[PDB]
Amino acid sequence: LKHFLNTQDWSRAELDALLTQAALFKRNKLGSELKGKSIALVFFNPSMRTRTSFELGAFQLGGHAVVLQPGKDAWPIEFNLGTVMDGDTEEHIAEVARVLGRYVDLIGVRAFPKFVDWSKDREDQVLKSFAKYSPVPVINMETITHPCQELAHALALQEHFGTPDLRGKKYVLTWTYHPKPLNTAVANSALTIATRMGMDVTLLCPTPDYILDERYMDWAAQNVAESGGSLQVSHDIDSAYAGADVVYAKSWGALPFFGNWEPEKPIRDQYQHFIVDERKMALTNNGVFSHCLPLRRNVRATDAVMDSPNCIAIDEAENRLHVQKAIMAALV
Amino acid sequence: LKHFLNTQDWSRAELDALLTQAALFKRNKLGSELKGKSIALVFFNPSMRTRTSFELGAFQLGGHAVVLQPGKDAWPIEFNLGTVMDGDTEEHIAEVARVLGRYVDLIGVRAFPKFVDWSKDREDQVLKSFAKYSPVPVINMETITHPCQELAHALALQEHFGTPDLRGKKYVLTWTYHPKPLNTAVANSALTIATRMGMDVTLLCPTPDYILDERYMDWAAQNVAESGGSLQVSHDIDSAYAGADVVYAKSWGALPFFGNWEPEKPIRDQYQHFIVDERKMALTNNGVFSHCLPLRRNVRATDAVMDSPNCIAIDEAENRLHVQKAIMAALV
Amino acid sequence: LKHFLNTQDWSRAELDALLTQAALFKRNKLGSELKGKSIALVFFNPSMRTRTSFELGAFQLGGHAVVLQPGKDAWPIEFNLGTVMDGDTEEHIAEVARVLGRYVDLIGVRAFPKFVDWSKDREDQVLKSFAKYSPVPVINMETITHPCQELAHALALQEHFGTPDLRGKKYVLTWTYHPKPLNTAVANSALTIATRMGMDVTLLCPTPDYILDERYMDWAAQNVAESGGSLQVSHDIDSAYAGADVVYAKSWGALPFFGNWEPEKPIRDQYQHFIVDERKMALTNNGVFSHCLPLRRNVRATDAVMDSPNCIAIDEAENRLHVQKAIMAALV
Ligand SMILES: CC(=O)N[C@@H](CCCNC(=O)CP(=O)(O)O)C(=O)O
Ligand SMILES: CC(=O)N[C@@H](CCCNC(=O)CP(=O)(O)O)C(=O)O
Ligand SMILES: CC(=O)N[C@@H](CCCNC(=O)CP(=O)(O)O)C(=O)O
Repeated sequence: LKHFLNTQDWSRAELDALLTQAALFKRNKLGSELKGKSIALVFFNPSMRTRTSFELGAFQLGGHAVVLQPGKDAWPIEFNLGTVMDGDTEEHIAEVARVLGRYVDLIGVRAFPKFVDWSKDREDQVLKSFAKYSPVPVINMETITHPCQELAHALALQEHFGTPDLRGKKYVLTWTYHPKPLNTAVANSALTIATRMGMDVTLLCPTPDYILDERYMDWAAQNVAESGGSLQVSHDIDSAYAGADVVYAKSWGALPFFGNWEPEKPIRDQYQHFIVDERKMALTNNGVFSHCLPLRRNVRATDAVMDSPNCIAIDEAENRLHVQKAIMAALV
Repeated sequence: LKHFLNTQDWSRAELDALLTQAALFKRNKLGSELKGKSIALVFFNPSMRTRTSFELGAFQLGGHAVVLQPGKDAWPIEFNLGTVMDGDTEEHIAEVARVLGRYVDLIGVRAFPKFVDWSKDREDQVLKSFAKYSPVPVINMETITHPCQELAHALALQEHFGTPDLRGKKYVLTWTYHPKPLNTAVANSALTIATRMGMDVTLLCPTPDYILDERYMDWAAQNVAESGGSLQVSHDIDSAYAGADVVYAKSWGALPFFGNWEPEKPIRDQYQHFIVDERKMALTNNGVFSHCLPLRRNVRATDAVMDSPNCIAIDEAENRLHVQKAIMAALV
Repeated sequence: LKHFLNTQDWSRAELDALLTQAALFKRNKLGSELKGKSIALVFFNPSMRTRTSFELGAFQLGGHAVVLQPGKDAWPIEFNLGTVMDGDTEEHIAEVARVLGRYVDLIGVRAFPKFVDWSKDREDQVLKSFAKYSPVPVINMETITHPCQELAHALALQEHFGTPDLRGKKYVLTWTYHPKPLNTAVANSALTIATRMGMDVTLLCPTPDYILDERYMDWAAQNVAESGGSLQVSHDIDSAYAGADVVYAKSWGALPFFGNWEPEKPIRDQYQHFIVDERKMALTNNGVFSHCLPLRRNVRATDAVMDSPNCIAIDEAENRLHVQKAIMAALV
């Protein structure tokens, strides 16, 4: 049984086929690939684009999406095995995934880490549990990685540059400020897809403490050897932006401080100048800027940058709809 | 780009066409005006009729409605420009409206005032923000006015009286009691549509403090000159009901007390006798009674009045479905 | 007007026809029995299977389900008549049921008791109110009984045993442990359907205090006389399980303690050995085990029992989808 948990799990040819099918769906949105079929969108966290894009995608392909929010409308779920369920959880993922598998043809799942034990979070327990117990294909709607975002992002870049081949492009994945620590998922995914596409990647962050988990630094290195790009880490803004073709921002809490954010607060606070602004973008090679959204204006990026014609965030968000339809069509 | 934010923005001919298309849809509910199309119903406040009627309306016309509740499932939204988004809001309406515009063909929005600063509330910021940034038509699902309710109400009256022409009808918009201050939206809308239809309107309220915002008193005066009706303010129940053909109730907090309800409480409390009862209705010319709902029984109106054959509240509620389908069909 | 509030309200022939139509729908899931029609699923409590199965069922038959949660998205509802609605409720069920009846073709309702006054809860006020005021058929999605679960359960048993006739089967309805008191609905329903099918039923519970309401003990006795089975009460585990063909578990709070759970806690706590385990199941005649779900593992039943091939809980859950489609098709 094939799932869509991470692009890293798929061959380059399969990924290229997904991207191409996404372009096709963008030209002909209505279809019958999911006629009479359904998908359960299980949300453990908030969402606007993902929920809307998946729900509409199913509809446009003749299918139906059932939106579930455990703890809100559905029952809270337990993921640990062999435990005595006398706590807050009502049922085990084993029964939930099996039951859903008797109803729907696909299951999507969104579950951000709890930001208390990166050791536990990095295990991707929720997503892995669904993939293990479900009799139907499972789709990552974002946990510790965000593969659907990766493809939407990649398609947006290919469209912007007018070609599927992005080799030779300088790509800057930049950390950005926020008072609270956020999920590294999007950052981990960008690093993964940028290198899998063979671009020259630079991970720009305030200090070595903000470097991404080794799992993703390794996927990147492996992808660079495979695609012909390159990986690099930097803590110097100007040399990072200089001549860049793409600038992708995202805010995340330093991994080494998971479960102890009190001391890392004064650290990130001295780096709010990492905000993407005109001065920085002016240093690029007329580079494009994008963000996964939601984006806090004048925090992650200034109003001026968001409204400039070089911002393709809206295009990337639109593409979530098209690439996800390709994913659902491939798995069904 | 044409939106449906207020009936006052549309010509009389366009409104008549909407009402007529609504009557047509009431006779043939299934259609294909929205085949393959979608609408995002963004709710910032509770709703039963609006959500249900819009969702079903889209379905019956071959479309699909995506129900969103910022702060509940979707991310909280920021509407002020140039602000540093380091508060509770996650994204700006600029990105939300643009993103949604890449997914759906229409956007509906519901957002009641906060009852703290009528000066701010009366600006209709949320609705105006959507209308400004959205690339697709926007529909008011109730903010400070309730245009969809206006049409459902107008159609119900036309059906009850057996004619599209309501000139010559005595219409009583009456304030009613409630311990807490409520939105004037429905009252503002009734005053607007009753006068646009050319009826003889009387705004019955406890004191001058309960008079509606000047914006709507002005729309009314302008509508009276245009339609041939008349506007009048009264604080005397008996002379108001006498010979009335229509009695429409609604409870609202006095505008002059927005942000300071402590002192206006003892004021409204001495007027709970404004409740619509049999004694009052008996004074009318076998007049019909209606309310937008939800309605608190034996508070806004007595059980006897709600169950009498002259109560057309259920018919008006049904019409929300039909007039909204006409609105969606016209904007698409 | 015919509703589906309890199987006890339907003749045996009608129930057999429902079960048969459910089997047909299980073989051909797509149909047009609800083409262009809709159902309002009103949830006053959490749900995963019911919401998902009803929503998908409507879709597969060409219809559309509108999911409503009073107090969450829809307005809170009042069920008492003649009261002065100046409390938490916004509208009366009279208007809600009538309005919904102008929109949808069917109404489903879920509302668990409040566990404070079994005398009040046992009146099934919510369900009865909907059935009284609604102009369209009403479906019990679980209140104090769970008729949709009854049919899913019955179909699962008929499929397991390879025959529609279950007479001669030893059926054990067993109480199971949980720190908090739960609804007897599922237990009341199992007792009802097991006896209506003519099986030899044994209600196994810790003490006479855990015996089900007399209303259901009476339905059972009446059903036994009609179907040829038998009813029995027991507080001895071993003699209950011995030679049993079916074991159905469920946890519920002792009725005599509604509104005073402090003293009944130490009582149930000495009976957590009622948990369904291998030792108990080994005593049966290779009996099948099932539960309505959600199920707390290693509390209601052990991991080993849930994962054994004799557990048909997943099949029963799947059947909720099929029997409900038969119910909707029959009522429409
Ligand atoms: C603040 C916050 O927690 N943000 C998330 C955004 C995830 C990417 N964004 C999306 O997938 C779009 P939508 O479906 O609308 O959420 C994060 O940091 O991972
Ligand atoms: C108490 C309260 O806040 N009431 C609202 C009702 C609005 C009119 N009613 C509707 O649009 C119907 P539905 O979609 O079910 O809300 C108000 O006073 O403006
Ligand atoms: C713990 C709890 O309160 N449980 C409920 C389960 C009802 C049966 N179960 C269902 O109908 C399945 P779903 O639609 O997913 O809830 C009870 O005890 O009655």
